[PDB]
Amino acid sequence: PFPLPTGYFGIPLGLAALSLAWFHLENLFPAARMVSDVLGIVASAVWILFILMYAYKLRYYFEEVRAEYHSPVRFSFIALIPITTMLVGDILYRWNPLIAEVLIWIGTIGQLLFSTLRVSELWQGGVFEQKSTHPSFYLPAVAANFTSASSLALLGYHDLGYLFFGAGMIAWIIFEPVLLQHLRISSLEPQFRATMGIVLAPAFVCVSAYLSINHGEVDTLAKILWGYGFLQLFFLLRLFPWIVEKGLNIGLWAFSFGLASMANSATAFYHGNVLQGVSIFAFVFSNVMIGLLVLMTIYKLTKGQFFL
Amino acid sequence: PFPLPTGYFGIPLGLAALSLAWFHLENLFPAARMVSDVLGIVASAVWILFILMYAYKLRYYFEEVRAEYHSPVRFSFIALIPITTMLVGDILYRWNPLIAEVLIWIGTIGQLLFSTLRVSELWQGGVFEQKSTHPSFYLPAVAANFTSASSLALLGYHDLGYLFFGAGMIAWIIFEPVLLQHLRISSLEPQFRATMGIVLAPAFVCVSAYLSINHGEVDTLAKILWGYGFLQLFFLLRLFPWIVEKGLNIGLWAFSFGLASMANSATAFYHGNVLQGVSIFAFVFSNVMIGLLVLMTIYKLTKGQFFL
Amino acid sequence: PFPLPTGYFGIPLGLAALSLAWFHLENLFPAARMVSDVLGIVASAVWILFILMYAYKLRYYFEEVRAEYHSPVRFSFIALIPITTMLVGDILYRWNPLIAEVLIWIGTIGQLLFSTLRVSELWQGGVFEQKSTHPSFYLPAVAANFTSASSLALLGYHDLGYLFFGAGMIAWIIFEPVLLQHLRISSLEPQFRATMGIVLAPAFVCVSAYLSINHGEVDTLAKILWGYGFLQLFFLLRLFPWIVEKGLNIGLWAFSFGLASMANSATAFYHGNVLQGVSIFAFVFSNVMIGLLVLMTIYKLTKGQFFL
Ligand SMILES: CCCCCCCCO[C@@H]1O[C@H](CO)[C@@H](O)[C@H](O)[C@H]1O
Ligand SMILES: CCCCCCCCO[C@@H]1O[C@H](CO)[C@@H](O)[C@H](O)[C@H]1O
Ligand SMILES: CCCCCCCCO[C@@H]1O[C@H](CO)[C@@H](O)[C@H](O)[C@H]1O
Ligand SMILES: CCCCCCCCO[C@@H]1O[C@H](CO)[C@@H](O)[C@H](O)[C@H]1O
Ligand SMILES: CCCCCCCCO[C@@H]1O[C@H](CO)[C@@H](O)[C@H](O)[C@H]1O
Ligand SMILES: CCCCCCCCO[C@@H]1O[C@H](CO)[C@@H](O)[C@H](O)[C@H]1O
Ligand SMILES: CCCCCCCCO[C@@H]1O[C@H](CO)[C@@H](O)[C@H](O)[C@H]1O
Ligand SMILES: CCCCCCCCO[C@@H]1O[C@H](CO)[C@@H](O)[C@H](O)[C@H]1O
Ligand SMILES: CCCCCCCCO[C@@H]1O[C@H](CO)[C@@H](O)[C@H](O)[C@H]1O
Ligand SMILES: CCCCCCCCO[C@@H]1O[C@H](CO)[C@@H](O)[C@H](O)[C@H]1O
Ligand SMILES: CCCCCCCCO[C@@H]1O[C@H](CO)[C@@H](O)[C@H](O)[C@H]1O
Ligand SMILES: CCCCCCCCO[C@@H]1O[C@H](CO)[C@@H](O)[C@H](O)[C@H]1O
Ligand SMILES: CCCCCCCCO[C@@H]1O[C@H](CO)[C@@H](O)[C@H](O)[C@H]1O
Ligand SMILES: CCCCCCCCO[C@@H]1O[C@H](CO)[C@@H](O)[C@H](O)[C@H]1O
Ligand SMILES: CCCCCCCCO[C@@H]1O[C@H](CO)[C@@H](O)[C@H](O)[C@H]1O
Repeated sequence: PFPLPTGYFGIPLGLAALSLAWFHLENLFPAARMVSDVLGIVASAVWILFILMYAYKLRYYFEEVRAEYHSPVRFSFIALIPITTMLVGDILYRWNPLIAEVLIWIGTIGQLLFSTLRVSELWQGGVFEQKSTHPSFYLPAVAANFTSASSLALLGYHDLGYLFFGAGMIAWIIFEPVLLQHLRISSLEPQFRATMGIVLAPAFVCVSAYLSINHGEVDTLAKILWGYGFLQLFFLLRLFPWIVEKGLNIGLWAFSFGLASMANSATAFYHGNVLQGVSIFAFVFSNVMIGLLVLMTIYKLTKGQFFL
Repeated sequence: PFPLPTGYFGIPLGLAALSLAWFHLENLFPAARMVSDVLGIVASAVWILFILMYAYKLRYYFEEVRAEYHSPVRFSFIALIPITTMLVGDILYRWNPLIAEVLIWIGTIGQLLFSTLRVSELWQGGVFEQKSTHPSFYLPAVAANFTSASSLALLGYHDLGYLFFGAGMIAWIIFEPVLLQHLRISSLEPQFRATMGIVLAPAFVCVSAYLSINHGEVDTLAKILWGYGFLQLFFLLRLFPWIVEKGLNIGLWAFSFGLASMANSATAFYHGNVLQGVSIFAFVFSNVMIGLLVLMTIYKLTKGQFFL
Repeated sequence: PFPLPTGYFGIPLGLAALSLAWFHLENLFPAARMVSDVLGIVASAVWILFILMYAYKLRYYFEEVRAEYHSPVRFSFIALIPITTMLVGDILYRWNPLIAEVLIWIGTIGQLLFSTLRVSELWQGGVFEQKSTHPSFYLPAVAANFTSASSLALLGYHDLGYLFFGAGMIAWIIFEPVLLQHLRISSLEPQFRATMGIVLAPAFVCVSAYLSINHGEVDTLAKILWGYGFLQLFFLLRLFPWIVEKGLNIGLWAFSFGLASMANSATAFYHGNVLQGVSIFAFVFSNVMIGLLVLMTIYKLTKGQFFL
């Protein structure tokens, strides 16, 4: 027995998001559906396992959960649980809309309860410190709301989806200023540096959720978001040697949410005949990088250095 | 004699804004007009009294005014004066558009002169400190511009209204990042905590002003704003026991601007047949809470603990 | 011989931008074309000279360039080089679209390489300090992307232009919060104060680029941007005596980018019959102020206090 590190939920998260990206190509290229289904089954199976492991953690390692929850930094990774639950719901919708809808509402109520309890509590002061200003804060604050937005739109609740979308989008622009100033001043320690990959996520997760709610219309807002997303991509590419200066590690799955959302949004840009060449590049690049993450993970697994 | 605490202008402000919310229901439910007129007369009467008291303060307690004006924290409450003046103008428009227009321009020129003189002066450095980063800064920086926007639109100056709207909206997104980071790090002292209610205001005041200028069209922007507004509501509800930990007090009128603007925007969402159930909840909730503020205020009055 | 101070590129930048503003009036008032052509030739000639001087600096004063490049404050002025290159390209387009397109791509690739190398590197921490939070950061982070956006739109690449536009716009809203908080707390030393003029630029450069890409449609976004732009103008006017408290100097060309972009955007508001009176005021004001900058510069030149 061992307590599951909560950040491992980033693995089914990235795979699930990538399943959904391929799903959106089925009308252009039918074989995409099989790729999507395989990714989606693997993501769902991994999610089931990790949920069961986390249930074990809650039952037998509760003080570990309590400590992560109260931490002004580590609490954020708990948001991966409802986020992945919703994405698995979105996958399962293709086979069973009833079960999908249950997972989606569980994830939505869960994430909103979580942020309402913990994100707001930080405003009491004295616990969160300047050094707590980490990219992981995007998970409960931003990513969870975007995921609710897109999932609720899937279920047909577009106007409710826009409320969650707005919560996420404005929360993003309200947090990022202080994050980037912090990064400029304070060197993020190597042990946290893989989480720089989460910096890729906001614009791409945002535009993917937006396009899910607005019927795939590639409009001025969507183009604006893509532009900032690619700026951040270029910055993170330049920074990649620094990010991995102490070595390649499993934390690099942090990048997968943004990469998968880049792939998803690319399918919509392509459908809309906007920047098709860029879209092809983005889709291929993101799949190659996630493919590398999978290969590195299988490698770590086949040597027993996966989870503590 | 006593010098009027400037923050008391929040009382006619909240009542006036609530009058305007009910005014906007008259076409759906005719009895709303009487509720609106009663609220509007009470707000106007209280505003007259407080204006006269503040004129007395300027004449006989000028050094108190000077000190509040030069304070990098207390100056903000002075913006309540032109804000309330404009809202009373908006009320009076139903009876006398000429007098309304005079009040609206006085409030608009006044607030813009005030911010231009004092908000900009802060950029000289050395007076404002990190600890000065308070929710009250929204009043001169954000709320005053939104109120000009909506008031000018009432008078038919829609394009000028959009300029004030943009000034307010961008000023809001430019300030809030540093406010929330400050709240996270530094525990706001109990004596200032009721001003947390001002954190509710921006998104709702914003969308109410937007809907006033754009002919009540409930569009993507409006939905986005409502979503972030409700996020903040949920956060502030969770925080409410901490906000009042040292007891219930008259400062809780800080919440009334956001609550009244929630009510106002709800009437437009309802008219537009967008999220009608949420709109009903929002309208009823905000009225109940302001009703509680009024009851608590009458209580304080009937015991002589109103103004110093 | 002497090493050219890099900030002098602000002179052809302001003149070039002003040429483009007058160009956009030719369809309303034909004589505007001659004014535009004169400004454009002067800007281009000054740019050629300064480029040659900077090439000399790279060849014979390379360690000076290295030091400015690695500085977390001084690096930003290097972005003036590709920005001016693109604006000169935009001017030359009226005479030779081939040469214009070459300059535009050189400036675009150059600025994007520059930011990708240097703006991202700051996120490694430990070099940039709180005191490095200066208005000049807008140049590589914001202004360069807006200039690419408008230049690429000129060439017919509207969707690519929107990507650069979005990168600039979101980068602006992400930086400004921390800049204004810094200005509030820390008094910017007189030697840097003329750079306060760069604070005028973002909203106006933004709306000018937006109107260049969206076919001159003066819409809600454009009006919103103008409103915040004028707020900042009013603030900077009030601050002007403090800005120049140690005397008038050549650094005041910092204001010219925002002033010229105010003039440019005014032509589009006027064409669109939106706020025509404000547009006339803005156009005349900005030209008078740049005219004053030119007169003060000729004065300094005719006395040998231009460049070190
Ligand atoms: C899409 C986001 C995936 C995030 C995966 C990266 C984190 C996986 O591991 C996480 O790393 C941390 C830093 O050492 C710890 O603080 C966390 O509790 C942890 O589980
Ligand atoms: C995934 C869900 C994580 C839930 C962990 C909930 C932790 C709440 O734990 C809290 O710690 C408090 C001390 O501050 C005490 O009230 C109690 O120990 C408990 O309420
Ligand atoms: C992701 C699934 C939803 C998360 C449920 C977390 C429940 C948290 O538990 C709550 O924690 C509070 C502190 O913030 C404690 O003080 C409360 O007493 C407790 O009810
Ligand atoms: C960071 C926020 C950027 C917001 C951009 C909103 C741009 C809206 O601009 C509008 O976009 C709509 C769809 O493209 C249409 O009205 C028009 O094409 C355009 O007027
Ligand atoms: C990111 C979205 C990826 C979409 C993959 C598209 C790859 C197809 O490639 C394209 O096929 C077209 C017709 O089908 C050909 O006309 C084009 O020349 C070719 O580039
Ligand atoms: C809508 C905003 C209404 C604000 C009302 C709350 C403030 C009323 O009182 C205010 O409280 C302060 C804090 O103790 C003082 O600093 C102020 O000058 C004061 O008048
Ligand atoms: C509601 C209006 C409030 C107006 C108060 C104006 C206060 C200006 O007071 C200023 O204090 C300065 C010291 O800094 C001195 O110039 C003078 O005392 C005065 O100009
Ligand atoms: C709400 C009504 C409008 C407010 C008018 C306030 C007038 C402020 O008064 C001004 O204060 C300046 C400092 O910022 C002083 O230095 C000036 O000398 C003085 O004219
Ligand atoms: C924080 C800023 C959010 C800006 C959101 C702008 C969204 C505009 O998006 C557009 O909205 C318009 C009205 O809904 C219409 O063009 C379309 O429905 C949509 O394209
Ligand atoms: C926030 C705005 C509040 C609007 C109050 C509406 C309350 C009316 O209630 C509604 O009446 C409808 C017809 O009039 C009925 O058909 C609906 O079932 C009922 O909910
Ligand atoms: C539109 C922007 C024009 C900027 C021109 C102003 C700067 C010109 O000079 C600049 O001033 C600085 C401050 O002393 C130095 O740090 C720079 O390297 C310098 O060249
Ligand atoms: C306008 C273009 C400015 C280019 C200046 C490039 C400066 C790169 O200079 C770098 O300094 C490093 C020390 O940190 C060493 O690698 C080398 O000296 C060099 O690579
Ligand atoms: C404006 C014209 C484009 C600018 C080109 C600048 C080239 C910078 O030069 C680069 O600087 C890096 C540091 O950030 C060095 O470490 C690299 O080795 C070097 O290639
Ligand atoms: C800081 C960001 C402000 C974004 C404002 C977006 C406002 C879009 O609002 C929309 O604007 C479009 C053009 O005016 C049209 O759809 C409509 O007129 C309006 O619905
Ligand atoms: C900022 C853009 C400046 C545009 C300059 C316009 C100046 C023209 O001035 C205008 O001429 C009109 C007809 O041509 C007359 O009908 C108007 O009364 C007059 O104001």
